Amino acid sequence: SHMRVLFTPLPASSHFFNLVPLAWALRAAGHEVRVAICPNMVSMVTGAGLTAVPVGDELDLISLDAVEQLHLVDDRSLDDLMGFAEKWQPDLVVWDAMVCSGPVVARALGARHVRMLVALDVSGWLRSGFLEYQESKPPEQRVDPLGTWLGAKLAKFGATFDEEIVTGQATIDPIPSWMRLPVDLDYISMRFVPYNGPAVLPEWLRERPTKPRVCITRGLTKRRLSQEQAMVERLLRGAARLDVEVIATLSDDEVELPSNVRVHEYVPLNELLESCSVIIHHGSTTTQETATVNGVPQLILPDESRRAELLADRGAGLVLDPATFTEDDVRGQLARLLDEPSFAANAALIRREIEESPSPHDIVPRLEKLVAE
Amino acid sequence: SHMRVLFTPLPASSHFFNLVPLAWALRAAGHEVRVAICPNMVSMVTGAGLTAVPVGDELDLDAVEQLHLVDDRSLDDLMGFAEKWQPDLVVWDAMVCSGPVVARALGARHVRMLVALDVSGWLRSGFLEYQESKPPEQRVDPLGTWLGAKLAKFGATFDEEIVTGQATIDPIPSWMRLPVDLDYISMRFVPYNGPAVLPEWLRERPTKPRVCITRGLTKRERLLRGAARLDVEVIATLSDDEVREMGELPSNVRVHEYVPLNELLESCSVIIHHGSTTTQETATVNGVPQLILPGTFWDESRRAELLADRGAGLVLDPATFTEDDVRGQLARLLDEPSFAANAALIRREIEESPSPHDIVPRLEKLVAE
Repeated sequence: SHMRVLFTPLPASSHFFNLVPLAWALRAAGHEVRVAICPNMVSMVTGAGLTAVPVGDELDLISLDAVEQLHLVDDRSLDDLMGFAEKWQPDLVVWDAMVCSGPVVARALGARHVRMLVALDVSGWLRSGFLEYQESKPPEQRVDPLGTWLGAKLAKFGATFDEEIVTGQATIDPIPSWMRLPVDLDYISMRFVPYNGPAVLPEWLRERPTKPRVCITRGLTKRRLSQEQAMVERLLRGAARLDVEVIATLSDDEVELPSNVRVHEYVPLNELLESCSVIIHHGSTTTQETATVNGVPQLILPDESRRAELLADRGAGLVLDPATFTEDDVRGQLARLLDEPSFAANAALIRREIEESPSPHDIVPRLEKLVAE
Repeated sequence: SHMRVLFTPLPASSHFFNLVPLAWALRAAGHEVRVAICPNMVSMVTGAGLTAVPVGDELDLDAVEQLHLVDDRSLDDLMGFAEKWQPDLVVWDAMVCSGPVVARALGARHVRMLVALDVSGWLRSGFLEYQESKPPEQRVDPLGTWLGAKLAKFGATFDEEIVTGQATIDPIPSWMRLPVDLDYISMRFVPYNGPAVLPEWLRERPTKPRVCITRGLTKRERLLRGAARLDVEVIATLSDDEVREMGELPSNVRVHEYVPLNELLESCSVIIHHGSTTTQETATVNGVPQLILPGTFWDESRRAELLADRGAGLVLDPATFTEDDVRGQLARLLDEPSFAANAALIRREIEESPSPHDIVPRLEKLVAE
């Protein structure tokens, strides 16, 4: 190997999946890559071909000082992580923007660390306001609740607070440039490469569809909880009203369905989207990014609002209000998305833009440079 | 450059695991990657984070047609998927003929991948030279005829490249390579050994040399006991692989059903195994001296023998091996700084070979040619 690399994701499909191609990029380059995950998510990490380091107590993040657990910075988990990081001595920590696990350990060890976004850098942008506010107050007044909080976690291991602990020494950004919230940081642009969990191509997904194909879905994390409810029934019936094949992802639950609807518990999303003409979703980053990367016009029922808006602004999608929309709304917008050639044309442009930003493969030498400096 | 790439592995964990890092390298570079596999093994593919394409009938290892995925069932299935998907590139495990036949029929580029020493290619060049030296009416090609027939069903003709690829990716260290004249692409072996979870026992630093003993790889007689009992004669901790009753294991043998091999090997002083590629390579890149009881069913002895020639391992002839042999040879691997020093040199040479990441533009260019 050359580097030892430790990822600290948030234990949630959507977050984890977003890091997988970068982690495989590093591994493909001969780096050793390990993923720290709570012990009950281990088989999600292992299901992506990555090596898991179980750390801390079981954590059902979906059901959830409880603030500490969600940021992975509770004694049990942090001490456990740090026990492993001390023996393994990684050179680089790539940490998911919503945990403080990774940067705390990194700074404690003197490792380099990089933040990865899954969504718009809301954190970064809030923190930007805060620092701007702070700068103009008198020195004696420059309080920093986050700073001093992280300072205490850091002291437990004999290290000090730094701004980097909040926003990383760099931030890898998989959302397209032109959506980026305006904040002054070292962003590394990275092409989104879809990973959606275990993917088997069933025979039927081998053929060109014979009728326009519409995918209706919501992010894997968003589906685990998850009256009322009737919104999906409305989307489904709304979309059925056109001469299209409708593929929908649902739990065991219902219902009697239009003859042109097909319901599955799971599909391989990226591979389905290659054959779809429209996707309808609730604005999870990964379903959105997977559609965008396949250049597939979107109907979004909402940072999801903002990402949905931004995408409509470039005419690649349309939005509907999750709390006021009617079957007929669904019908009409779907029709626009299918009939007006511009929508697909714009989506094709955004796709080409993305296809031209550096891949995970191209980010590896930048990370290597960062560790070697 | 945005390619569609199809992998067609032999459906066996040794062979497939050998392709995983290159497959991910391609996907990490933004290419679309799919792996055709027989239905009973889609799980091994998806468990490596890769997209599986179930093709053909259940297979468990015509007869030779099945072994090489070139029975109608497989071929037809693959071909019907490939016809529609139109891959730009097919990477194929050296023991299979599905990938190249299919690539040739669609006009896709294709590249063959070794998992062992290129015995096929060595044989084939022998055959081509003996053929070249015969008068023309005598230059018969059983293998060529037999493939030519399979290409026929799809309207394509035979080429030598159906036998040895347009290029061959070689992950075995190149100093071991059989002398044969082909366009080999050297590639750094990057270990993948199935689902890997760091267990608590691996958290503790070793208190004396760890010696790992694994049934040469997932493949899968009580010569295994000859092996365990004899390494216990040294002050070493064995980590050995299985559940099984054969009596009293000495106290220093620690039994574990599952180990994560790569991670295990980072704290081992010695590994004892049956010579399989995945195991020998994973140890080689971790720089662990090796004691090998090769069989068997291919190039294990030549590989084992080549490690021993560079002084990075010792071999034992099974059938005739004794418990005193194992203790003597093992004691040699632990006491002579030689073996670790040579294992370190060979490891460090492997680290200068282009990684799967480095090979990507090389394949992108091949497709673009």
